[PDB]
Amino acid sequence: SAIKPDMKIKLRMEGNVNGHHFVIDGDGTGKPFEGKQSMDLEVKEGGPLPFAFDILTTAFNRVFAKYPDNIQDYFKQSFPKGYSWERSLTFEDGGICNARNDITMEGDTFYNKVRFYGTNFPANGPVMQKKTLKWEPSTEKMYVRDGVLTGDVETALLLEGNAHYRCDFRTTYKAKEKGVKLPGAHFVDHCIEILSHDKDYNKVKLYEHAVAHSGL
Repeated sequence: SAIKPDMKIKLRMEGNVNGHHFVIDGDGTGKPFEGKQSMDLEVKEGGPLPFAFDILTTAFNRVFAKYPDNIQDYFKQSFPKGYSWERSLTFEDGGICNARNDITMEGDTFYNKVRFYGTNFPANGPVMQKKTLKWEPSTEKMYVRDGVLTGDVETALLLEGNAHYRCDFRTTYKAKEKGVKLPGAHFVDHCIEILSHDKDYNKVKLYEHAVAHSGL
């Protein structure tokens, strides 16, 4: 199998949020068949970021999701050539982001070319004031829309003060190889965590656990 039980992760994100430019590198490992990954992230340009690091973290690969035999694993079947995704994030106070990842594999390593653009965040809102604590665990609803594998999440960031900040996002996923069969509709349960950080989140250790299921 192109995909090993233990794989490395290399990533560079470039982007702009409310006009603030940044570049962030990532280097990690994961267990594709266990649905688990961690990575060290380092801000290389634009630090200290003037917005909540949390809005970025889902953009830092559904190959790291535990799929049962009874669901088609579109992501593992996309390798070795790889796949891309495009995501829209809509926040309840009008903030909007668009992100993309082009994912390839070179030997034991997944390479990730990540772009993240955000705009229309209110200056006084929890993103630009850095009031976020974490994403809540979520369920991604996977289905096919207009011939394209689509995943929808309705979720929230926990804020300081027992308040939540709602976000909906929609991801479209496309294998590079023509002919990779679309899966049936299913769920992917996710939990993403910042395990550690430095003062201004110039350095972050990020973890994700994801499991695909049919709801039973």
